[PDB]
Amino acid sequence: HHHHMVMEYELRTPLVKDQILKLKVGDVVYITGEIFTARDEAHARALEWMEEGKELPFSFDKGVVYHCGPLVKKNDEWRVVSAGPTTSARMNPFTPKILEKVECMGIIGKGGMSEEVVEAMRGKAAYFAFTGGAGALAAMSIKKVKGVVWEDLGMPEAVWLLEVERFGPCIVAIDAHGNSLYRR
Repeated sequence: HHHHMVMEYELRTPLVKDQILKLKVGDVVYITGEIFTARDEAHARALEWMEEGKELPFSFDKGVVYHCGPLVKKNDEWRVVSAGPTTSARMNPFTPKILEKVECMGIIGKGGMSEEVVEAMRGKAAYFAFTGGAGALAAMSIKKVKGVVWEDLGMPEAVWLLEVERFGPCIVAIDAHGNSLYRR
């Protein structure tokens, strides 16, 4: 008699592990707090630094990474103009290693991730399928660019540190319990 309902969460960062574990595939999530962008080059450099024991200038632990190459303009401050998703599968080779040491984390992108990633997320992480449009209107939920690191990778590949309010919507598409909307 308990009907399945779609839950909506405004998840605050730094993430609370129990709130990640409560998520089910098909739930609606908005993010409020800090997120950072990273795609192919940043993940490659992160793995390189991690294996050499060099501290990263950001932290995956309790964080939300957005697979995104943003368009940013600089007036008095940096301003994000577009923040649309990139295809997450390109990050499949890097992501299990990154998940290894985190207590919990969240990942936003499009198209989903491999079964290796699904397994690596068990008990610790979720994947949020971005469903907030092309990226221009979504950028209006970004209130501040806190900073940028690894700018030498070029604007879309740099790691942008963003302060957001109700960034989304996203749909939980891989949970912390071995479920994936993308399976088969």
